[PDB]
Amino acid sequence: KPTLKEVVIVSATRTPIGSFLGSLSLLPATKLGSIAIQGAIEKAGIPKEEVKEAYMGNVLQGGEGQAPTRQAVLGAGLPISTPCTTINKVCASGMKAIMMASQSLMCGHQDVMVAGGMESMSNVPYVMNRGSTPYGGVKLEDLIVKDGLTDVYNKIHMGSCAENTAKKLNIARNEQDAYAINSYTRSKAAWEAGKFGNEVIPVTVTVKGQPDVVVKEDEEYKRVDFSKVPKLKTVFQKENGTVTAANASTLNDGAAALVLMTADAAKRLNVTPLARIVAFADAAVEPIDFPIAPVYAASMVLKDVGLKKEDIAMWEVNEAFSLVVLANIKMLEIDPQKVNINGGAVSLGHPIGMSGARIVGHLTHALKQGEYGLASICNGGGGASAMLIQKL
Amino acid sequence: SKPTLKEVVIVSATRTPIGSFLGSLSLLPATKLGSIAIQGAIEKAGIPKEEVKEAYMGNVLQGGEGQAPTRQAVLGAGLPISTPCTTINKVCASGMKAIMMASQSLMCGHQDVMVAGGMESMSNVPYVMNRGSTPYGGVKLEDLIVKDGLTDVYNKIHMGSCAENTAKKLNIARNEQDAYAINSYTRSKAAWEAGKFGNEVIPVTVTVKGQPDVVVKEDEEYKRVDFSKVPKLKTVFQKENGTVTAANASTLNDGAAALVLMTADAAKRLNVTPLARIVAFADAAVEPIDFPIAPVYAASMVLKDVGLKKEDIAMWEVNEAFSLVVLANIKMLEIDPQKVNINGGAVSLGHPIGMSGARIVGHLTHALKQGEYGLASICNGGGGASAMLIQKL
Amino acid sequence: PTLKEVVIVSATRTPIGSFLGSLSLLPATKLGSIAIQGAIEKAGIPKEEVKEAYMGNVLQGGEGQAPTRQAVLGAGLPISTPCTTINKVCASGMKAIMMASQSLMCGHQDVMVAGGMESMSNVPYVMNRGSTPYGGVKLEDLIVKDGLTDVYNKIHMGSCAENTAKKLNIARNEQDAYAINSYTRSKAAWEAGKFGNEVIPVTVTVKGQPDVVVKEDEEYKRVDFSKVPKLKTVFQKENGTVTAANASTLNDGAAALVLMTADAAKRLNVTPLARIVAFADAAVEPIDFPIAPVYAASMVLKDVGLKKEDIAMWEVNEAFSLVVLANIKMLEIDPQKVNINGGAVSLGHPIGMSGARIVGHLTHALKQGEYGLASICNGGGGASAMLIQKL
Amino acid sequence: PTLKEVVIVSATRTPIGSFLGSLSLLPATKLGSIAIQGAIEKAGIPKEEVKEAYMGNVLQGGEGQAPTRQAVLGAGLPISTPCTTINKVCASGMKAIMMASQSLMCGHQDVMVAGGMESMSNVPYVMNRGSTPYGGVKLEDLIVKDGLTDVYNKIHMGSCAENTAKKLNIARNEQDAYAINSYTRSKAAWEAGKFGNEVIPVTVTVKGQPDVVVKEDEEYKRVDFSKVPKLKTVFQKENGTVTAANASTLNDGAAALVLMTADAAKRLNVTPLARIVAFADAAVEPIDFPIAPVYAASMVLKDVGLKKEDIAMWEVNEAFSLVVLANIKMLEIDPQKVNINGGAVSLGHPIGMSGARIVGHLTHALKQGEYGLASICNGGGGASAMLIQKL
Ligand SMILES: [Cl-]
Ligand SMILES: [Cl-]
Ligand SMILES: [Cl-]
Ligand SMILES: [Cl-]
Ligand SMILES: [K+]
Ligand SMILES: [K+]
Ligand SMILES: [K+]
Ligand SMILES: [K+]
Repeated sequence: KPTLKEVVIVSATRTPIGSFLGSLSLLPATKLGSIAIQGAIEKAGIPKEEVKEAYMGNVLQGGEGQAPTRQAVLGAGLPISTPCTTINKVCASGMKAIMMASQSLMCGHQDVMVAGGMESMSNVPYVMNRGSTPYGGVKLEDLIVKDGLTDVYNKIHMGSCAENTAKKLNIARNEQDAYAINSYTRSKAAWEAGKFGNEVIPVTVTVKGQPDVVVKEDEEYKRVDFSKVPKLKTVFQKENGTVTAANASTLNDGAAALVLMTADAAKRLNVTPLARIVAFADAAVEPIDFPIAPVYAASMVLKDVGLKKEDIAMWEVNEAFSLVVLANIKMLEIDPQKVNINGGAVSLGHPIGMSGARIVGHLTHALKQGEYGLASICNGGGGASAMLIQKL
Repeated sequence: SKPTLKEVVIVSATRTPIGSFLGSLSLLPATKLGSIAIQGAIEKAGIPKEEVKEAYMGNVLQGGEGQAPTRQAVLGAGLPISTPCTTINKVCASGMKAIMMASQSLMCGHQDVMVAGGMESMSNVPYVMNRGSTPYGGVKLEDLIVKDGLTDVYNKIHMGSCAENTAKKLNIARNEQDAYAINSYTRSKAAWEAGKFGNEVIPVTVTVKGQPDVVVKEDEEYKRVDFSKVPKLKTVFQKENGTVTAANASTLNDGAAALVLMTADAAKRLNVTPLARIVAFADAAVEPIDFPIAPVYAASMVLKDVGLKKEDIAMWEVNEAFSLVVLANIKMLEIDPQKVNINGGAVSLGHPIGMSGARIVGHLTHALKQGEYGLASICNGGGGASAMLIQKL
Repeated sequence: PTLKEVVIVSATRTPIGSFLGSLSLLPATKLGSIAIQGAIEKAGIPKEEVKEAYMGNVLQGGEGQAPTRQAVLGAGLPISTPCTTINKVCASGMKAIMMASQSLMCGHQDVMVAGGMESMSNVPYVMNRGSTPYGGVKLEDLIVKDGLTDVYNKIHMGSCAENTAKKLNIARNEQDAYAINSYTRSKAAWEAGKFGNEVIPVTVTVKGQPDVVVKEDEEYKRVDFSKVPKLKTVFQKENGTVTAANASTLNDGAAALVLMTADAAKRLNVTPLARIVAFADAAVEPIDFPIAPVYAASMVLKDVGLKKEDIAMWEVNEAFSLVVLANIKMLEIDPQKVNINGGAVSLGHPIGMSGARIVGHLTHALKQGEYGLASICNGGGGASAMLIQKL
Repeated sequence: PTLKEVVIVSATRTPIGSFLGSLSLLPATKLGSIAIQGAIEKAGIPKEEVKEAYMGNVLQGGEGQAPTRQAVLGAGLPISTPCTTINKVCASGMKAIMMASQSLMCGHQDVMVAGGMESMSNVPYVMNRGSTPYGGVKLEDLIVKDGLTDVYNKIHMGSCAENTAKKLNIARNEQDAYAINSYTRSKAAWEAGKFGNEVIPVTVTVKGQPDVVVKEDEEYKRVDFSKVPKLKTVFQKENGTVTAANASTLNDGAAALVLMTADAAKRLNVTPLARIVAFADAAVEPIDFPIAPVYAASMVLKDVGLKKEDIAMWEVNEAFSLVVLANIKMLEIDPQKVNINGGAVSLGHPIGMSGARIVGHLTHALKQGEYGLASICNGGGGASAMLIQKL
């Protein structure tokens, strides 16, 4: 069995998450990426020159220009000698980036890296095929819908795949609506309690001839009306539906970044690590059955390390849909009071390439010394990633 | 202290033919070419499809391909639904970077068998229109090949225009570039007529309803040349004192490559004969405009890491993004030209950008003799390069 | 003053090209210049004698500012020539001649050019001004949107024809027989050289290519009679009657006439071809456009006290085979006197041009003393008609 | 038969809305229906008496089949009403009234509606038919391509205007003073209730929100006199004079007039507002469009045998402040008689409508027996002019 370098997280920072066409919509994903990368190096207390390589998750790259990760990195003022790779595992991209960076560090191939995710759904373009215009016209397709939200094999929206799981596991509209209100409640309380003080950095939006706007908290959690929640119409299934706009995640803009290093490099640089990356895994199922893939990924991680579900102090199961979280709670049989305790994607929003990084960053700050955190995240195609960390 | 890692071997390397832009393979999406190459490689390796645990594919222009390009390629090759997939974008270096990242996973003992490679259908890359309000006076529809593929962000100019900068700096003139180009076409033709791609390339059946089937069995781009016209062509990337032409630059193309990678232990367990050993690899980056020299630094890093000398390398694959790039690498490293790009390269064979990094590694795997060392390097937009060293078993 | 008598001095046209075919490289305005220059030449007058110009042109999007001004200046007419572009859909080319005649009748001008032009090959697609809707953006075809869709009923012109086929009991086999007869007559007239004075050749010039001379209508050769009764009914899948073969096609072309008062014709000593006797517009319920030409033609006959039997030649624009059969059925006229040298089903239908072409064709084909009546339906339920007498 | 006398019985218009402003949810044809129905109600005649309709409309792309027919049927006029859409660029609304007057004069109809309509807010973008070129393409704005760019010089109308500014020595400060004058006259006319009989209100209804009643022109309030001299000369960088403030703006609106023969007005017991005396078109070098209205007006005066002093009020369309000043200078007329209640620079310029608006304004503002002269330049180097006398 290989003898590997130990991998630690020294910082984890993110921009606030902006609403679709909302507060951060004038900023390209690469600029949000630059902001999170700069913030994370500042918080790590290290020279920018120490960062050897960068990986960033980013699902909808069309129209962002050549090499998005290179743009974010050079935009953050890191050396032109820094190699860059952009990662796409759909909704899992931000986590898979951290995983792959960890593997490089484990091998001794680099001693310090930046890893995370970025997405500007506000700036995702429409496409027109190459070739000749057909008589009678054409619809130009929305890349959010075509590349981001539509299952290739079933030719249906992610939300309609979720209805499939709602059926099999008997997870009703009222249960999903209750989970959703719970998420919005938890997000608000966390923000009010100042729980994001270290994690989130403000972004100043500048427009020539107009006043500056400082965006210092997540935009999405205030965009709800609890009285309307149970009256909303089910968009992805008109007949016997359970998923709505309120209980599903939303379209958003944001970036997150982590400074990762070997335990050795943390010592050399006289920095105090926050958590240790212990294990991680990918699992896959039938594409339509993506909501349950995180069950299997999580069990793999637990089994690999020889821990039991009860050993986990804090769970982050990405809230792609309220259904997804409930499906995981049911199948794993874990205590819901330990799941997504400070809100999640249903109320905070889902910039798809960054969510995987955000949830790992959140565990890092929220866990108490010695406690174990497990983050898992489903993705388009029938996949999931999961990661176990231990607070230091 | 250095970690103790698993040994990684190449068990098979397989590719589609490379088709010209809007040419013989243009009806097929990148993901389908991926599925063909992936199935090719599995079959050639003689293992059951269920043995492959995970897949990484390079793919630069993913717009309009649909959700999860790599997952599409993998499921379309009939691999299990249990197989995790990730799509890699290091621009021109993507196909090699996929192999490198897969290798690191194997080294860590996180997987025992994986497929890695690259795929690109430049014929099928779309145009984009921005979200929002239509601006008075007009709306632009940008070409994603130009916008995401070939334009340097920082300098706001084409790759070939950046290339002119290195041509200038190292005094590499039009004639040498043209000579290299003709050399590339010559080698390609020779190799194809000699049957040197007999175990490397698998043929493609193109089916159209009503139409007779087309069987594409060889690379398309190398026949598209006229040596007498080469010196006459205009330098399309710079008005004053140009050297880069369509003839001596790589072309836009479609194709896919896939490699089956495993640990030494897994190759024993499955009773397969490994082709090559993956020894070392590196990434380097310089000023974005200076991308032609990045492979020099990456190659040096690899040699220095393994403690080998340039003279120890039996065969070099320096990606022929531009004739210029190969010449500059030959110059700075002072290696023997007769050992470089022996059976052609991207100037004559084509450059489906996400595929090329995987192709050249796959080529060394088949070309090297028992015990020989091969080094492959590749520049990428933004100022980067990847390099890989292998040894034939 | 008293109303002036109006004469046709010349009438000229380009060949009609197929959709994306022989003339597709030329904009409508350029075809217009070609027709206008040819008509002035045939008239035997200086370009400076032309006082004002009206051209029909339905699909003007993307043609640039003032299409008729472009056609006129492109033909080398004086910068002092006022220009107006006319849109009465399919009736545009005839309506331009009617309005110009009215100006001449008033003594407001003495010599004018009038006609029509269309390049359906070059009609663009449109995108709405505003915010791109989530989920996709629709690019509509102006041919379909402005040219061929009825506003009120939300159906294609071909579906309106199906509606008349139902009401008047005009079957598929009857429409197919008419169409084959149109193709047959077009070919016979070309072979007999009957367009030698009407049509002028067009030279298509491409940088680094050899010149191509287009000398004859393209559309009429594009047919297979054995396949006609097998074609799908595209506007109505169940129990349909209208097909691509028996409907008119999308096309490119221009036509132009030189019109004068009787006084100016005498002053300039030209030999007039025909006198303009009378003209009229009629309109009916939008879906019923195929029958509007019946009322328009009846109006002109009544106005001058002539009976249907007094007419030597009828030009009833062949928008669909259905339209001509409906007109013959309602008017009870001799089919052997209708569209004798083919029409739009086999020659094509550049919509803004056809109304002018059919008037011009009568001017060449009628024998001295004979009356010709031209009528043409238009989208929205309209029709125009004109009666001329050969001099 | 002798020429018939033509009278204006009513003249009505919508408010003019700003680009993407108060009326931007309404299609041009809907504004046309509103103005047409208003004009007929004001005339006090049965709607069935209206025999035919012509409407000016420059930017017809994407409005659907037969825009005039849509306006007409949408106003509830009979389906027996023939319809034609007129395009003489900026002159279209006047040219429609002129052409309709010619039909009446000939005795071809006894009652017509004529006017103009434009919704610049709803003008689309175009993409060429064919295969997309490697490297991408710019979808063109039809307002720019078809409305405002001179074909021959390949520059904006605003840049063509600079040529005349240079030639006649009309400086920036003088153009700015004229512009401020127009805004001032517009406000004062609105405050004095001068449009009470001319303008009808429009109610804009949206599902799930309250009605908005648009009762006055929107444009003249969008100004700050202190900023007028600080604006950039956007049509010519060096030695420029034309700005966004001293040029007309992009707007939405429609206007319609009811026209009759004197005999028809007698038969229907209608008291007409004004008599149409004479009209003319002139044309010069396309770049020199601002001076064409001088020649068109002189033609009309010379035709009728009036001197400039005989004219009580002038409407010279304010396409640019530059145009009005060039006209005042060349004709040597009292500026206090010119565009008395504002004009296009401050009220806006829905291009197909303005030529009709200015004739309708004279019809209301003139005192009994007084002569008014309206003139309007158009892209391509044209102008139309019309003389009326108040009854
Ligand atoms: Cl996956
Ligand atoms: Cl890089
Ligand atoms: Cl009509
Ligand atoms: Cl004109
Ligand atoms: K929600
Ligand atoms: K080449
Ligand atoms: K046909
Ligand atoms: K203004």
